[PDB]
Order: sequence, then structure tokens, then C-alpha cells
Amino acid sequence: SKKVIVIAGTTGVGKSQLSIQLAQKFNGEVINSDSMQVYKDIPIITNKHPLQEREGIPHHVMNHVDWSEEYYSHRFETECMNAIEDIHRRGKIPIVVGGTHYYLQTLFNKRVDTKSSERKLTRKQLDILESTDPDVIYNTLVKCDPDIATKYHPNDYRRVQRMLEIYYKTGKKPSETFNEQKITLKFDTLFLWLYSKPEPLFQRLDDRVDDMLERGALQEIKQLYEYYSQNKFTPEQCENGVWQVIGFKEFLPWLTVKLEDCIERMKTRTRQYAKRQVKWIKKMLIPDIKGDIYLLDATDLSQWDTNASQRAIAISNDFISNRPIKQERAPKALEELLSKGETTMKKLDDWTHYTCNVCRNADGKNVVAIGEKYWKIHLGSRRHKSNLKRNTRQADFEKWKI
Amino acid sequence: SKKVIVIAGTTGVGKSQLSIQLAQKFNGEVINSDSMQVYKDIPIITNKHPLQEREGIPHHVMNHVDWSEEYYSHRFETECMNAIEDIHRRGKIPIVVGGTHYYLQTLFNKRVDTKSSERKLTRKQLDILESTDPDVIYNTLVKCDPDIATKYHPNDYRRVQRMLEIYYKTGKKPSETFNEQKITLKFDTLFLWLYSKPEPLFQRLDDRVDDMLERGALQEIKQLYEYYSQNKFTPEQCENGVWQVIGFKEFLPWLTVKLEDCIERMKTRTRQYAKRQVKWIKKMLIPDIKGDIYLLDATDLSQWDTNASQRAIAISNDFISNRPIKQERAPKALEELLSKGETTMKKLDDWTHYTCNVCRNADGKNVVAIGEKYWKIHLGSRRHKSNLKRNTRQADFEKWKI
RNA sequence: CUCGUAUGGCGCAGUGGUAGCGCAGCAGAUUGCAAAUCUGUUGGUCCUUAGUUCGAUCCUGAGUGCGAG
RNA sequence: CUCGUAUGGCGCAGUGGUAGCGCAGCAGAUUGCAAAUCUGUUGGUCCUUAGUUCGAUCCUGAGUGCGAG
Ligand SMILES: CC(C)=CCSP(=O)(O)OP(=O)(O)O
Ligand SMILES: [Mg+2]
Ligand SMILES: [Mg+2]
Ligand SMILES: [Mg+2]
Ligand SMILES: [Mg+2]
Ligand SMILES: [Mg+2]
Ligand SMILES: [Mg+2]
Ligand SMILES: [Mg+2]
Ligand SMILES: [Mg+2]
Ligand SMILES: [Mg+2]
Ligand SMILES: [Mg+2]
Ligand SMILES: [Mg+2]
Ligand SMILES: [Mg+2]
Ligand SMILES: [Mg+2]
Ligand SMILES: [Mg+2]
Ligand SMILES: [Zn+2]
Ligand SMILES: [Zn+2]
Repeated sequence: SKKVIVIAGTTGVGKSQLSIQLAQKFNGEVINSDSMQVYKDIPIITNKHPLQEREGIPHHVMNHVDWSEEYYSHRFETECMNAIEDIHRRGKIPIVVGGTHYYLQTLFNKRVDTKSSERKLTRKQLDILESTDPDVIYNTLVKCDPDIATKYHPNDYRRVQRMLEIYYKTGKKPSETFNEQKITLKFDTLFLWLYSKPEPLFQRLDDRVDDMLERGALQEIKQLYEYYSQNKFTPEQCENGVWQVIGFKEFLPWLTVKLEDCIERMKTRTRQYAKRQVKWIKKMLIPDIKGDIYLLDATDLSQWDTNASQRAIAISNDFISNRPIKQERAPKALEELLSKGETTMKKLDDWTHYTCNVCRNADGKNVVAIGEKYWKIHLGSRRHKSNLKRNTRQADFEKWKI
Repeated sequence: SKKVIVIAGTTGVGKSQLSIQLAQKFNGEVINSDSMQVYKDIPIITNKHPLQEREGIPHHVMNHVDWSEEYYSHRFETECMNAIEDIHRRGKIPIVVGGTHYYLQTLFNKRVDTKSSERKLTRKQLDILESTDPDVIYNTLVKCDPDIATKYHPNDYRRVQRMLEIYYKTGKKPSETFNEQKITLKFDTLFLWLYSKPEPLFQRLDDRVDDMLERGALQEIKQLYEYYSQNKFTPEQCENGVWQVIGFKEFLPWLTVKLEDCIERMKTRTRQYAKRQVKWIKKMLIPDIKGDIYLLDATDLSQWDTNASQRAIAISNDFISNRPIKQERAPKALEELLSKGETTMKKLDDWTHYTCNVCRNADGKNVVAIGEKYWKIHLGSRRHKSNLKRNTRQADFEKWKI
């Protein structure tokens, strides 16, 4: 049927560069899937692929959102799908490329449509949602459909809230809506994972951050700060839209010697991001797609042409030719990445909540662990231990008094 | 979503016995998928699972067809699906078990519906189909939609004919109908493959055949011969319906010392069938389902409980719990069976036809190889070689002639 | 002691100029027959020996084996 | 040669009773914020030694290493 190639991988592995090659070779168009690259201008830090390097290959869902609006999942689902539709009804083959692997879920119905299902929210319902208290909205969820409330920590406000918002707009238990999902991906899809040992990658990521300021990153940072300013924006705004990007908020303290620390801070966010990306691909993506993915070793750039270009084209050629791929699916060196142990095996299955009666966090609430495995980890943590000593020792102060 | 478990494997690995265990443990019903077990009575040779061993677990699409009719794919698709539907809308979980892995294709839309698409066949069209000549129907196909005619050898009458039958009833090139298929399987399916080293299996299959006659196989063979007889049936009828079963046609020459040979002949058909089954599962099934299947070593029956029962239950448990399976998917010992080399790698990709001008078969036609790889195999075969000698040697009796 | 045969795993062809097939085996195929069907293909040097002959697996003799006497 | 400072990977607190805060690191989560966000967590015995005292990282006195006229 209608083929669709998707290139995934950590930041700085050459996804875009590969996307182009495949686009030319197989007549296709790029469909960005980068939560930040969808914003107007701000190319250097948001690291967009320069036009003079796109070989004229069309790109969609990229650099079209104004800093005034906030992009998101469903905004990507409609935009991404339209592109797919279009590129298909033109004899071309779509190639979605981005580091926001989360959005990929749209490729296999992994979401809830609360839009088409309109429903006037009640004063009562709203008052609960937009409530000042944190644990109030949770207890509400725990009440109506506790099976979903047990999969979310009572502090995960964003999500716990989301779940409740669904229980209302759909009037259907979210836990049930999930047991009735398909997850089957539409369109014959070919997932390509361009990997690279962390050590080498990190080094490149650090230099790429350096020569990124040399190309005039600060000019963009200040511009961003201009709009940021004269708009009475607080640093706590850096959790919405473009303000989330890795390249602005890091220098905020500099924009009120010191600039260096804001750079090292950026080098850290990027490094962390890269690490989190692999985690998602190994614990979220792969498991979801039953593990139908092919790896591409991009650790030794001196190579690339052999390990990436060719291998990709090889797989892609058979894929597009509506034939079963004969490729090894994973080069010996990275063969372990697709193993169950490194993937589905790490996924949390125990959800029973536990509440420590002796430990409590800065927010005053008592510690709550999820899953017996981690519940024990806590019990044996120096945190819990130390807390259990002051407690015992205190209890004794009286025993001795008698 | 709606779960559906499928137990596959060669004949005599214990599929049915396992199907029951899983049925009980997980509240489900069996849906037979054995092209022969769907016929009335004739249990011993058709090897049906005895009632006193089904723990009351309901069975569908099994032993309901009269020897007068001929079962087939679409007959299975409607029957199988109805059972799935029903079993589901009752809180139960279906468990399709059978050795006719071919039918399984219904689990992932791998067929063409020429029924719902009625179309009065033309005298001209029919005269081509039901034509006495063999290569006439082929050349017709080669004309209208040669892309499909190039994937079938000009001697594969059954199929070449079928393809043409589709081009008519649907008025759509079959080659195109395939490039427009989905193949995506409906229902969240869990494929279990119960394997067993050939050597041990064969030994059991042989004894299985022996003690099969001891339980009164001949009684069924004669009964079958009764209906067969007084019906003026010729041995060439053993290509339709029940008459295909392995246990009847083998003794036909005995039914007109000798009975022994008819038994050894049966022991051979069974052995061969088992070999062919694995081939289908490794070159057809697995590749089609992108390799989402779990192996179960059933070579050492002394075990079974550990390697089969438990492992299956383990995987099944997580499956049904709508959770990502953490099981290894393949026990070290059989780990190689799921490798690409043993699977998709063996699939024929070269379809260009080749015709040897010096070699010809008993039917008078010239040899026709498919795929350069096999085209060469022929060119170097002693057949071709020997034929090229008589040719050359004869030509030399011409140069000398002048 | 009459006579007949003796060919790749089995069952068979054939030929005076160094051999074919069926089955098994191995392999490819499979979108209404699938426990069925189609396709390709690896195995011998024609029991041993001494002769006839330009040359024998196919002729003569003998031995060895097997078969109906 | 007289003063300072030496505490988990880096940076810095600190009470007489057997140690912290920040950066990182590690891990779990993710179905309208995901370059985001929530959650859990490993690390050192406080530069070595002799005293002092019931007790020392912190108190006294040496020795080691770095900074300063
Ligand atoms: C007699 C023949 C050729 C096939 C039927 S055996 P089976 O596949 O039904 O037996 P199991 O379920 O594997 O025990
Ligand atoms: Mg590169
Ligand atoms: Mg890029
Ligand atoms: Mg703007
Ligand atoms: Mg989404
Ligand atoms: Mg991390
Ligand atoms: Mg059975
Ligand atoms: Mg075979
Ligand atoms: Mg058993
Ligand atoms: Mg031959
Ligand atoms: Mg013989
Ligand atoms: Mg002579
Ligand atoms: Mg001789
Ligand atoms: Mg931290
Ligand atoms: Mg001391
Ligand atoms: Zn605690
Ligand atoms: Zn030839």
C-alpha cells in the first residue's frame, strides 16, 4: 500500500542529511517532526537544515508557527497527516524526520480525540480542573476511573489533569478508552533509527553547540529576548511554545564570565536530551511498534556512506518495492539495542502505589513510590533510612525516660 | 483492543494440547484452522483432538463440512471471522489452532474478494479460462497485466488461472490489487510457534502413524473407500476436498504385503508435510507478520511443561493484560529460526523469466527458470549439460558433413 | 544341475562409442483446491574379473548376488 | 622561614555524638505543553597521624599537599 518512511534518532546523528539523500533517491518529500523547528525563523539554535542543502526537496510542517501560538500533538497530527495525504496523491513518498519521537505516535493512533467530541464543561468540573490545590484534581480522578489514576503519580499534574479532562469531554473512562485502542499504524511504515555511541556523539554535540554560537546564535538569543522582553515574560514562561527550546532559557540568567556558564548549561541540556531520546526510542517507540525497526550505525562519520547511506537505501529500496526486507535489521555492533532486555524489558509493569509514612518531600507531601521494585528501592534508600533513624531515636528518648 | 491468540506449528508438536491449556487458563475457545479437520467424522486419520481431552473448551470451524462439499480459503475467512466476532462479544478470547498456516492469511487481509464483486463472465473470457490448452490461459494473462504473470510459472495452472479469473470478475489488474493491499492484521494478535527438531519429530510422527492404524484407521480408510466407491471416483479425484487428506489416497493402490508399502507411503507424506509446514512458517508467515512471533521449544517432551506450558502462559498472560511482552521471543536453542537468513532472506526476489532453448520437459515444453540465481543453476545442471552435449556433438556431425 | 536378472537410496529405461526416468532427498513458489498443487535440482559411471573389438554398461567365458525352477 | 586552605565527579556549607546544599550522574514515567514536565535514586566517613575527652569531620599538636610578602 502507501509507503511512508520515518527517520528517528538522537539529536546530531545526521537525520536530516540522510532524509535528503533518501528523498532524492526515492522521490519523496520531508515532513519535519521537530517540536521546535516548527516555529518561525530562529534557525541557528533550533538547528534547521539550510536550504542550500535540501537539494530542493520539499519540506512540510516546519517553520510555519508564530511565536505567539503553542504547537502540540493534535496540531501535528492534522498537519502531518495532510502532508502524508498530499505527498501520496502526487506519486511521492513522505519521509517524516525529527527528534520529537513522541509525535510519531500519530503514525499509529496513539491519542485521544477530545476535539471532535465537544461537551460544555460544567462549573463544577472546571472548578476541579482549574483548582489551586494539586492533590484535589488527582483524588477526583482516583474516584471516577481509578484504573487510570493508578498509572500516574499524584504529582504529575499536567497528565493527571489531562486524564480528567478526557473523562469529562468524552464522558468515558480514559482507562477504558485505552483498552479499546488499536495502536495499529496506518500506512506501510519503515522505521529507521540512526544511532551513535554516546561518547562520540556527546563530543560532536558539544562542538556543535560551540560553533553554533560562532555562526551567530547570540543574535537569535537576543532577538528571542527582545520578543521575550517588552512582553513582560517571566522565566517560568519557558515551559510553553518556543520558550521551551534548548538555547534560550539557558542564557536567561545572563540576559538577567557568566555567559560561559550559560553555554555549558546549554551543552548539558542537549546532552541530557540526547540521552532521554534514546530512552524513549528503546522504551516507548520500539515496544509500541512491536520492534519493527532497522538500525543504522552512525558513530564513525568517516564512514556514514557505507553504514548509513547505502544500508538505508538498501532497506528503503526493498521497502518501497513492496518487498520483504532482507537486511539484517541491526549491525552486529548495535545488535544489543534491539534486544528485549534493552527495550520492553525495562518497561514498568507494577503500578500499585505505596506511601511512605516516615518520608516526605519539600512540598510537605509524603513520598509515594510506584511498583514494588521501586518501593523497596526507597525503603532501602539513605533518605528513608536516615528518616527512620531520627524517628526511632526520638521514640527511644521517651523509652529511656521510663 | 480485542485480543486473539494463534498457535502455529508443524503436525505433531502438540498444538491442540497447548490450545486447551491456554483456553482454560485464559478463558477462551478453540477455532480450528485445519483444512482437513473441517470434514465430518473421519477423526483417527484426520487426527482430531478427542472430546475427553478438550476440558469442555468450545471448538469452532471443525468437523462440520460434508464430504460432498469442498472447503476453502473464503469458506474459512467467513467462518473463522464469525467465530472471532462471537467469541469476543462474549468476553472470551479466540484461539485459532491448526496446521494449515495458509488460512491464517485471513488474519491479516491477504486475499481478494471476487464474490461480493459479481460480474457475468463472457463466453469469450470463459472459453479462455476453461480452455483445454494449458499455455493459452497464461499468454492471456501475460497480455492483460503482465506484471502478475511474471510472478507465476507458465505451468502453475491453478494459480495462473485464478489470477485471470480475478482480472475478469474485478476488471482490475491483479498485480495492482496487490500493490494496493494492506496486509495489516486486524485484532491484536499473538502468534505462538510450537517447534521441534525434525529428527525427534519425525520419529514421533512415524510411531504416531503406526499406533494410528492400531486405533482403527483402516476402519476409516474403508469407510472412506465405501463413499469413494459406488461414486465412480478416480484416483485423480484425490485433489479435491477430503480426498486430499493424508491417510486415504496413500492406500488407494491397496484398495485397488502391499498394505505395508501404503503405510510407509503415508509415513512419507506426513514427514514431507511437516517439512513443508516449517518452510511456510519461515518464508511465508513470519515475513508477512514482520516477524512478530514467539517460539516454543517442544523437542524434549519430557519437559513441555517448562518450555511450552509455562512460557506460553507467561507470554499469553502479558499479551492478554494488554502489556508489552517481556519474554525473550525465542529460546537460545531455536534463536536461529527467527533470524533473517532463515526467513525473509530465502524469499525469491528475482522474477525475470528465462527459457532454455536446448532443454525441454516430458510435456514437450521448453524449460523455463525464474530468477537469475536459479536460471544459472539450470545452466550448470547435468540436465542442461547433457542436453548441450548431444546438441554440440550433433552439430559437429554437420561441419564434418560439409 | 534348468533358466532369468545384476544400473546413482529405492523402483525401473536404454544403448557397441563412456547412461537416462519415477519415487525419496535438496531447493524455489503459494492472495478460492493448500494434508493439495506447480517448479528447479544433487547423487551412478551401468556387480567383479578375463577376453572379443579401433572402442563396451550393452558381445563371450567365468566368478559373486538375487529371482522363478 | 611565619600565616592560610584543604568535606562524595566538580563547586561550596557545616553541629561535638558517627555528615550536608548545588551542579552533574543513575533510574522510572509520558495517549493536547514532550528541546518540555513529573517521579525515584547511587555516590564521601570530612587531607594522614598522635593526643584530648565517654565521644570527633568539627577541639589541641605535629607530618603531608596546594595558595600568599
Ligand atoms: C495427520 C496430519 C497430517 C495432521 C494433523 S496433526 P496436529 O497438527 O492437529 O496435531 P497437534 O495439534 O500439533 O498435536
Ligand atoms: Mg554526517
Ligand atoms: Mg535536522
Ligand atoms: Mg515570529
Ligand atoms: Mg500526538
Ligand atoms: Mg537521563
Ligand atoms: Mg491438532
Ligand atoms: Mg520437502
Ligand atoms: Mg505433550
Ligand atoms: Mg537425473
Ligand atoms: Mg535396484
Ligand atoms: Mg585388440
Ligand atoms: Mg573390458
Ligand atoms: Mg537531578
Ligand atoms: Mg582521632
Ligand atoms: Zn521513607
Ligand atoms: Zn537447458
